[PDB]
Order: sequence, then C-alpha cells, then structure tokens
Amino acid sequence: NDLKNVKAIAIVYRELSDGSQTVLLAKMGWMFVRGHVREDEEADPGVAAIRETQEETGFTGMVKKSGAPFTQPGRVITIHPHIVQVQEASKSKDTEDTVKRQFLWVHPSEVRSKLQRAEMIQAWDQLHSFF
Repeated sequence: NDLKNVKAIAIVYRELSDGSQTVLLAKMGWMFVRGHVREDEEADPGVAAIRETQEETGFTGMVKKSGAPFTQPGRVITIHPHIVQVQEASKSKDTEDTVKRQFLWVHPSEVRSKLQRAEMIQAWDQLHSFF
C-alpha cells in the first residue's frame, strides 16, 4: 500500500499549561516522525502523519498545520511536512510493540541545531513560524 516516492513528516509537539510548546525529536541524527504515505492516503497525507506518530511514539494527535510539499533525492521523493499536536495515549494495537528509539523533548529554539538531514531541516524551516 505504501507509495514508494511519497513521504510525510510530522513535527510532533505538546502544548503546555502556559501556552509554551515542546517539540519531540527521535533518533534511531535527530529526526521528526517519518513514514511512507499510503495509496489510500495520498489525497491528504496528514492521515499518514498521524498514523506514523502513533506507531512511533504511542501518542495520538491532530494535524495542526499542513505545509507545501517539497522534493528530495532518493528517484525523486515528494515530502509532505506537517505539524502534529499530540493529545492522548494511543489505543491502537499497532503500538503494543514499538521500535527502539531515543526520544527528546526540547524547546522549539533548540530543535534545528539537532537536525542533520536535509528533509528534516526543510520541513522545520517551512513550518517553525507556528511556534
């Protein structure tokens, strides 16, 4: 079902009681959530952004912003960047076992320096004005 050449990126964040935000970074350099877009998902890749957020983090959430797609080399890949706010613990049964990852919650001003891949840098520069 996965589209070979279409991906979604989810910039995961939590809203805090004072209105500040904290952004989630993962490392298997530091990355956002990433997964393939599926065929049934290609008309709104935010559906892929949420599902991949659940599979990797155990949180569920909502897409807060959908960014303009951009192109990256492999083959040419179209990337759909999103900001996803997480709200509740996922009940999906695809989260019963997660992939081992390092996680880190950071203030938005400390996000970009930790990114190493161009597609993560691109997604962040397109959308960080939200924070």
